Amino acid sequence: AICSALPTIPYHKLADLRYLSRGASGTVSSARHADWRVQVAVKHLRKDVLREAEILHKARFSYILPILGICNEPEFLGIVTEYMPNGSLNELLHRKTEYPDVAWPLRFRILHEIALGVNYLHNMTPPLLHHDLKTQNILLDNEFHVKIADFGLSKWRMGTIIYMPPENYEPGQSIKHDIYSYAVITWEVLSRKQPFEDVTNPLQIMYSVSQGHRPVINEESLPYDIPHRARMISLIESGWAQNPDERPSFLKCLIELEPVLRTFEEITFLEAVIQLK
Amino acid sequence: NGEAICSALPTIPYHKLADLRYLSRGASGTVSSARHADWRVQVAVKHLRKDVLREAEILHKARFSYILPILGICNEPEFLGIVTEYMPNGSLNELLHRKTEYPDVAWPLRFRILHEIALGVNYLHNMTPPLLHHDLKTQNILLDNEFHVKIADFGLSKWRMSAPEGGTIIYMPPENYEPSIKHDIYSYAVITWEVLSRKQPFEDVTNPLQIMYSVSQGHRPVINEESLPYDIPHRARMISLIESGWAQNPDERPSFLKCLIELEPVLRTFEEITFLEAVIQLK
Ligand SMILES: Cc1ccc(O)cc1Nc1ccnc2ccc(S(C)(=O)=O)cc12
Ligand SMILES: Cc1ccc(O)cc1Nc1ccnc2ccc(S(C)(=O)=O)cc12
Repeated sequence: AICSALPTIPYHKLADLRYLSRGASGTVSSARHADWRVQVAVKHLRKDVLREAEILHKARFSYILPILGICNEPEFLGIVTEYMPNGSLNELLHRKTEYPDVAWPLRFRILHEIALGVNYLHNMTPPLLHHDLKTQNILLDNEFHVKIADFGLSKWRMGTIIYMPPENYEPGQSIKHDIYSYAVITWEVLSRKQPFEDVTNPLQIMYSVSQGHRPVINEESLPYDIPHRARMISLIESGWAQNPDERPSFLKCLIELEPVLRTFEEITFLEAVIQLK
Repeated sequence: NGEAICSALPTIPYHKLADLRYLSRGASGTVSSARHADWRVQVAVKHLRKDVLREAEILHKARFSYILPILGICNEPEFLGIVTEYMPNGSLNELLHRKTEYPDVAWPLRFRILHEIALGVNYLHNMTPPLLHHDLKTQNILLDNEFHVKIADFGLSKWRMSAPEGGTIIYMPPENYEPSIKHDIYSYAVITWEVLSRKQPFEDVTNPLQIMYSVSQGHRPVINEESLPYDIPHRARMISLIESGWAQNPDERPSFLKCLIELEPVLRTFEEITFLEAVIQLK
């Protein structure tokens, strides 16, 4: 019955508070800890801030954003985590002048790590379903390893709608949500395009998706030089299938990815990363 | 501890560990690599009780960026073990002395390693109550896939709240030889000397008891040109740090916090790209 408690952090211990972004679930700032001498990130606004913190603390694993502690004062309320210096997967894929080249090995490693993380969540007792996966929520650490974030909408099994399966928003309203999101993410990673960019109104997307339309798969979106192209397209297509029952579990998904990741020499990952610097 | 939020360490059935491969055998037990059948990640497992379980409780409570991360325990009539993330690059000890396999070990990496160990030990000392490692050595500093530091082996560690404490002779302060908050810093100093020189401390002496005598008198590892070449970045501020940390007097030894404060500017003199370059050089 081994237990660990989340440390409590005094606000006066957070020096150099600098703004990073404003979001639906609060504001994120970077800082340094006065005693530990490390950079941290702080997300400040209540029941919600307390909830995400408990989830990160219970869901700790190699591919989940690691929580360092909580700031629980009458004057200030925040979640403290390690700092992710390389932003989000969304920025890596779409800031093409800042990152003209993103080598395949790193793209596949990112996909593998996201699957590993969600798999772990689904394998907790009770299972945790993220339900808000998107490229903006996949953070990248100092070495470009994945840390899944934003547990605000996650549910214990007991904005943008491009990553949401049709059954969630059909009129008169799931354990197959995360895999749907993963399929859209995979498509996005392998093409560096925004899904449905050509569609100005989100309701037209929602309507198209409910009718079975999905991001386009052809040579312009997914070029023929993509390593293991057939295997990935096939994984993407089953992942976003109309019928949730036909979507694979993350175990199946990982068993498919494994042989692909074995083809890359370990040094090519390091070379892909230094090319970004 | 705040709000009373708690996290439990998962139990892992032994049969969920596939592909067991022997890695090593030491004092505290046998260490093997494996892959978790459900989680699909490589893991390391240390097997042979209240001792094994004690390390698991410490690792689980002392979770931090530079502390070996624990994933769960095996608690079965058949088997008892500690399951952690696997460290693909072994120990700092192997990096420093396996000169054929690692012909060159760039300075920025060395300094990053020194900084991370200090950050790790500093965090431990700042816990409430504080934790003291008592067995810091190069064999207990593990290196991950990108050569970042994970401090391991909390077997001889103690919370701060009569025979001498345990440890490895060469990294042990002299006042702990017979029947203290300044044990770790002494070990750190010997570690620092070892990192900058790539030499065995007290290499000349074949008899470990002679070492204990010498150290008691006042000798320390050799600080000259032969051991610490002149081309060492900040050789002076470093040699200063080594000597104050391994003082004969426990009270003339600095806290980890003060060491950090000195090391930060030194680390800021290295460009980010030089760390990645050092790592690619090792592969
Ligand atoms: C703090 C926090 C808590 C909980 C949670 O779900 C997310 C965060 N956010 C972050 C955590 C660590 N590093 C980050 C780095 C950058 C950004 S960004 C994209 O610029 O907003 C956010 C970060
Ligand atoms: C499992 C464990 C538990 C508790 C603890 O204090 C240490 C370990 N060991 C290890 C953990 C993760 N990676 C390792 C990689 C290599 C080795 S070695 C040097 O070959 O013995 C040991 C490792």
